[PDB]
Amino acid sequence: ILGAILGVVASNVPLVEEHTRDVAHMDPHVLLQIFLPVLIFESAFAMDVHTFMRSFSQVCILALFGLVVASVLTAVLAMN
Amino acid sequence: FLQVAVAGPLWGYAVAKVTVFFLSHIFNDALVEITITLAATYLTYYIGDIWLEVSGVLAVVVLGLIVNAEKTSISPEVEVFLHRFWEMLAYLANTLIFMMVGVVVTQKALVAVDKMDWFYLIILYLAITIIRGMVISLFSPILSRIGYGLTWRNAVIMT
Amino acid sequence: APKVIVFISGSCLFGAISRSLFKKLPIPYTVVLLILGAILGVVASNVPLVEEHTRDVAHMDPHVLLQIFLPVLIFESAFAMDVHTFMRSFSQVCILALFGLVVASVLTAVLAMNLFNYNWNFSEAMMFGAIMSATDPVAVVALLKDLGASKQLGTIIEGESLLNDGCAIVIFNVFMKMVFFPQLTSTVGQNVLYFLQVAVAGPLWGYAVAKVTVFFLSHIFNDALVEITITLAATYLTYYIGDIWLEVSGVLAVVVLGLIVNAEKTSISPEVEVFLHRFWEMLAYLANTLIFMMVGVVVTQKALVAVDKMDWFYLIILYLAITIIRGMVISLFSPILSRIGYGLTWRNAVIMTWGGLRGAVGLALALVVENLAGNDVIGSKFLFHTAGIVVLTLVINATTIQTLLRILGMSDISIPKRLAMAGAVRRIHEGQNRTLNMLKSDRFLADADWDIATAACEISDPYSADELTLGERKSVCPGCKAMVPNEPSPREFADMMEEARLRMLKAEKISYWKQFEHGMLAREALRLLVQHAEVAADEKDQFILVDDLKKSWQIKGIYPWLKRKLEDLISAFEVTINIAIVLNIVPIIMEFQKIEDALRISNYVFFVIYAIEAIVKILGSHWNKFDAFILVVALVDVVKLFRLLRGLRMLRLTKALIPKLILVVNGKINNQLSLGYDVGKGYIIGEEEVGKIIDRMVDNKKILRELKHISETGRLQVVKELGLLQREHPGIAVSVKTRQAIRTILNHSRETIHELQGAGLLDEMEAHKLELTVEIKMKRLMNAPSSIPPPPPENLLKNVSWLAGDMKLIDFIKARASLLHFDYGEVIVREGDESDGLFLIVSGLVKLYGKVFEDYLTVGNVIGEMGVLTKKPRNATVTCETTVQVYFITAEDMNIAIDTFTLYPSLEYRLWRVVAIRIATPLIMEQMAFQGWTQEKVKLHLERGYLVDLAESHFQFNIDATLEDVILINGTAYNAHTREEIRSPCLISRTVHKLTFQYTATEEPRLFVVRNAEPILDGRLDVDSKRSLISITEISSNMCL
Amino acid sequence: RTLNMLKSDRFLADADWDIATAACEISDPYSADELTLGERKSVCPGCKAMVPNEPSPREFADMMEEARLRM
Amino acid sequence: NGKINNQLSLGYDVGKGYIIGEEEVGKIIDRMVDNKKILRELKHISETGRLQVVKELGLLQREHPGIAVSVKTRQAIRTILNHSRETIHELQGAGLLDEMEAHKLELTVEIKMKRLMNAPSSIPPPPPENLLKNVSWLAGDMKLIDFIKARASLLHFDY
Amino acid sequence: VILINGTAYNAHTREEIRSPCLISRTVHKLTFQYTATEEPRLFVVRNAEPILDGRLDVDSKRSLISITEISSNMCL
Ligand SMILES: Nc1ncnc2c1ncn2[C@@H]1O[C@@H]2COP(=O)(O)O[C@H]2[C@H]1O
Repeated sequence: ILGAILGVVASNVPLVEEHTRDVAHMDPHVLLQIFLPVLIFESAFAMDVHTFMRSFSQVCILALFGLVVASVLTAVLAMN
Repeated sequence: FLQVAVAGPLWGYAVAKVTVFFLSHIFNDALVEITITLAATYLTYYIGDIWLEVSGVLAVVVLGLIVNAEKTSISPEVEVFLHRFWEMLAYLANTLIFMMVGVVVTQKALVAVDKMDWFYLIILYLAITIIRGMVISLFSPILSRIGYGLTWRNAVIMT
Repeated sequence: APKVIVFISGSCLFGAISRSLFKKLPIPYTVVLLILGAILGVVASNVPLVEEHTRDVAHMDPHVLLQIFLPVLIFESAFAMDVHTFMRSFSQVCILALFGLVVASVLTAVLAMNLFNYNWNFSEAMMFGAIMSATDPVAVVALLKDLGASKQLGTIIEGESLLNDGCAIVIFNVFMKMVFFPQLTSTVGQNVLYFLQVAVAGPLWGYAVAKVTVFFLSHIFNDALVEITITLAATYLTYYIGDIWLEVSGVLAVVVLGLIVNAEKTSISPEVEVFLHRFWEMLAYLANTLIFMMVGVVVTQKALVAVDKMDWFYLIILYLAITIIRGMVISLFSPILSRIGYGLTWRNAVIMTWGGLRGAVGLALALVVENLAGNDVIGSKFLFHTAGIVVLTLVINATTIQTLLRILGMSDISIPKRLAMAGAVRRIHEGQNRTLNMLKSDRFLADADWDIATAACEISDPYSADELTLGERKSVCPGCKAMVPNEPSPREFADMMEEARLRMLKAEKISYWKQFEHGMLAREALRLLVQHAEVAADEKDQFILVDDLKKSWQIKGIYPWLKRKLEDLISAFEVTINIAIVLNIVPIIMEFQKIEDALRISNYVFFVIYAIEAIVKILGSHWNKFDAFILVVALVDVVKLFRLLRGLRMLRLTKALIPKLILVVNGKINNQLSLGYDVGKGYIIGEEEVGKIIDRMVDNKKILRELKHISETGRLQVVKELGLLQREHPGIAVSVKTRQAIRTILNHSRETIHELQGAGLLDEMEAHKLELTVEIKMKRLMNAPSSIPPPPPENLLKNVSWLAGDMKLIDFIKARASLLHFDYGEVIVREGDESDGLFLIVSGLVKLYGKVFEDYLTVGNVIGEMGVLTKKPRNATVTCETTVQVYFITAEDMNIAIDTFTLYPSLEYRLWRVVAIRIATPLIMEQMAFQGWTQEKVKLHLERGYLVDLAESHFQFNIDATLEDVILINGTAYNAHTREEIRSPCLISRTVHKLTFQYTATEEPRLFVVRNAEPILDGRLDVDSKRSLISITEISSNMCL
Repeated sequence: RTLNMLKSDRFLADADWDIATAACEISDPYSADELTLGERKSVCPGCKAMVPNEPSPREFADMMEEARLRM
Repeated sequence: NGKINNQLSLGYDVGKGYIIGEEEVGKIIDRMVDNKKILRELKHISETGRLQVVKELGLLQREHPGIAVSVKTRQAIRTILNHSRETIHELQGAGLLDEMEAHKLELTVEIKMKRLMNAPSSIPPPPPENLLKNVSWLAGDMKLIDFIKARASLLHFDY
Repeated sequence: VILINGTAYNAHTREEIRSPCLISRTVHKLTFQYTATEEPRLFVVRNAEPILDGRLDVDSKRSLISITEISSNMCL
């Protein structure tokens, strides 16, 4: 909500337009290469790995195959 | 497909073993261990995604799981520092992503939106919840016959 | 695809390799980082992919380099400082850093102009001197902290380095604006205004944002990441807004902000505090590694293409002249710097001269000069000379400063430190041998390879005229190792007196450390106490004097005068009119189109003339008299229209802002009085402990009597001084005593939480929840009212220990009390009068004097309890020192109250419990002194006990194994052996099987026992209305199957 | 116990103890079940219930289950 | 050998935890259990479980000798270093050692613990001559060690 | 106090210590007796016990200077 308020202020005011233009209109690859390693490494590092590996088969089959079939179903839903 | 789905985790495993071996032989300097962890994460993702043309996300997944598995190779003060440091780094990344997303949504994405698009958003939310529930319900006969089966309450909470 | 990630992560890997491989070598890792940067730069000059990466990173913008790397380095230099020792020598560090930096920059500019063949003018040479003068010693500070004493020299060096870096970047920015980026002319008044703006509004902006950051950090509970991001964003926003938006020196702002945040570390949670220390250290390490790698790459790519043998000769002469100039600066300011509280010797001057290590700050300034100069040769010469001076200073000064600290005699380990380390190593070796002998006979770990175990568990001694001094120190001790009877000599008596004084001072230091580690003392009070102890130990055969301790709680200064003046100044409607004041204020800022909407309709008709003057002050002082002056000036209601609002706003806001200044002054007096109270309590508890352990240490009776006499005179003087300090400022003393009481209760509750966690009775998550609760309570205690008003004398009767919960007894005692007012009467209690009632002190400080026991009791202490309970003539004469107000409950009323209220725990039982605790603390403290018990631990162990009801025992008592200590309070008792009934109150010897009390003339001798502390814990709940208040009632832990 | 110790201290004796007891007030975070607790309280006739008796086979089974739970 | 070392360390820790827990719960069972018949039954089943786990751990020692010797050496070094750290904290808290010197000794024992973390996981079993040298009732007396070693008799009982 | 193998008489000598067990803390004194040769061992653990004066000695090369006689039991 605060980002939306700052964005409409930047759409009105030119100095906030300068700041959010230089930052929010960023390159995609630099956005991935900066923000994805931090989030992915913290998600992997905050895990309790003993209880994760004790139920690794169930988590693996659920995440992998449920993600595949949910992506397929969402694609069919979007197309239809 | 073989290159991505195999050499992602293999590259992550290799750099994770190298990082664990490097962290095991460091004594009485915390900052070396913290910078080794940070540079190992960023170099793993960059070299995997760009130089080796492989899935760098699975490499960081495998590297983080192995480093969290071998927490005994890190000193305990460095261990609790690394926990709080990666927590605040993820907090920084989430805050920056949400602020940038709000700015670009109300600057660019909100100029082309109709009442049909809002209706599609509502039906998309309902169908996403229904699809996730159907996925968990269809995989529930498989997921029940493991060492930790799913009840209906756990399935509802996961949905 | 950003190559900056490759260069940053490669620089981190190279820094890790440099730190790991150069642990043992005396060469710093920054020099080999520069060498690796040069190798990477020539590889990039050959190979095009490394050229791509180092082109995208090392050829960076100057302003982004400053705005990224300078706040981190400056904030870590300010935050790693020990701010108490920095502010104790702030004048010397300030004059040395400021004036020595100015004169060294001037001398380096003159040297550059006269020596260098490049035709630099005075502004470019002053930029060169500003870059060269900035010193960043970290290895010197680490070596001075590691090598025992001269910690104050290390703090002087670190504070001078921080202020020198800040002022160097300030004068560098001034002369860089004079040379490169503008060339604009200005008048003398604009130059004066610019100098005033920079050198004043830098620290003022830093102070303002630091106060805002501290106020924001004080009100954050149970989220660390918010505090860490608040610190980081405050630092970066302070530097950016100061440097860019306000056009002010942002470096001094970050210096002031870091010093204030390091000063108020109590507003941060301790886990967040240690995280912030390690996090800012890591950030400064990252910034240093990146700066050194980038500097090496750009030096070997751009700065090394224009360099001659004359330039190398100029580099060598520049290094020699820089060292000579710094030595001349320290020598010329040595007469000024000697006459401070910490003067400089010649060895400290030599260490400070040779400790001028050039760091990453000057390298960053040379980088921004070289990028600002463009294709001109001045930036190349600047970068080459700065890199050469950095390399030479790092290598030569680091290695020869280790050698010079060895040579000058400042690195030798002191004899008591060597003794303590050797004793600790011997104790660790004995404990390891006992653990090894225990483990060799274990069930499981019995067939282990014990040669490898003894090789691995081999922690050794770190330390592996003096002979004559040790010979004297060994001939001064003819102790248990040498059983030769003799008689003392006057030279031998003087040596014994000196040795006894040294042992007393050493044991006082041990007591101060014991107070700190369990926690009664603060850090600064402990530092002051051990400083006074070592000062007394060093000089002139004197003990720790009362005057140097008295300098801590002398509250007088600017703050009590300000408090008195503001309290003389003073004597939701007000909130509403203050809201109206601010709502009028913001139109004045908007005023200073339709002529601004008719000047916002004449300021909303002067806000309907201040809401008809707040309905004429809701139909109503001298404050209101000048408010009526503002009223009639508003009745006059374009210079007058502009002036009236500005005169209205501050004059109306003065009444609001005065009590906030009162609260600020009360907070400053609260801090100073807290320090004074902590120093006084530490000295009193240390003197009590060292008096309880002085009979074992001191053998000669005359020296024992002299030491006991001087110790008890010092103790009585400090006790009387603290009582008068309580009498001086009542509300602030009540606030600091309330804060200390809440902190003590919360610390003991946290100890109970850790005890119940470690005993297994509570799991880890629930113990973590309770620890979160008590930590939130402690941090909310940190931000407390510092001027808590004193309780009424009626409320002091409610919160006594011998009547706390019995409301009917409270009503009876409060109804039949008598508040007397003695003024220097000294006729409270006489030596032999009959008992006529109690005396509950509600004000003032009494003085006890009787059999020779001397003490100064205060508010809360009851006088007359022994005489009233035992029906005997009183013990000691109690006098009045400052207008004591007692609560005289008469003897007949006390007898009626004892006979009346007995269905509860009886009033006689409560009074006997209070006097039993008071008479039983010094006996247990005398017996268990050598086992390592403090007075607070002894009192808390005594508080668990209960008086034995002798009706069931029928005057025959048996000592079981459950009872840990038995103390007879009032009278005699026989036993099974019945050798002699015990005449005096004392602790019962634990060998005695039974006690046989006798019926005599009516005393009924009370005995006090403390049973030792005692996993099923079955409890019963009950459901209530709304099905949310379901709670366990009958916790038993004593059930059947 | 800490409050009763601190009320009779040399220094911290005139503090405002109402504010101290208000601040040091760490409370309980948690503020068919009735029949289950009734069984769990009828299974414990312990030191708070001093009634001599003799065991029953249903009582013996309940005592065995309670002893196993306590172990 | 490292993987078997980790699994055998987990098994030894589980067995030692159960044995020490059964010893403690047998020492505190007289107060908790009032009926003598149930007390005797619980003591009997507790002692049978304790004896079975003790025999299983002895056979586990007999299975892999070098790996068991390595994990017992690691546990012994860790126990001695933990008690030395407790002695350091005791000497610090009693005031006899200042904060910087206690920090130096804590740094030394932490460096020793982290070097213990990277240890040979297949330490060979000591010879039977070396087991006579490191007993508790003859440790330092070299002449007594020589006398007992000269006049010993190594027997080879087989069931 | 734990008597390891044998008997001892009390100062009250109500009944001599029959079995190896924890000798009670209430007993003032023990009177071990000479009998058929066992010589009954009693095991005692004394409670643990700040001046700590020690003597060094300078050796060759003036680097191995170390304290030898840590005593903590001296006179003035
Ligand atoms: N050594 C002491 N310690 C604490 N309080 C004392 C001591 N001596 C006297 N008092 C107090 O001073 C009072 C003087 O008269 P009482 O003997 O009636 O009761 C006495 C106690 O309350």
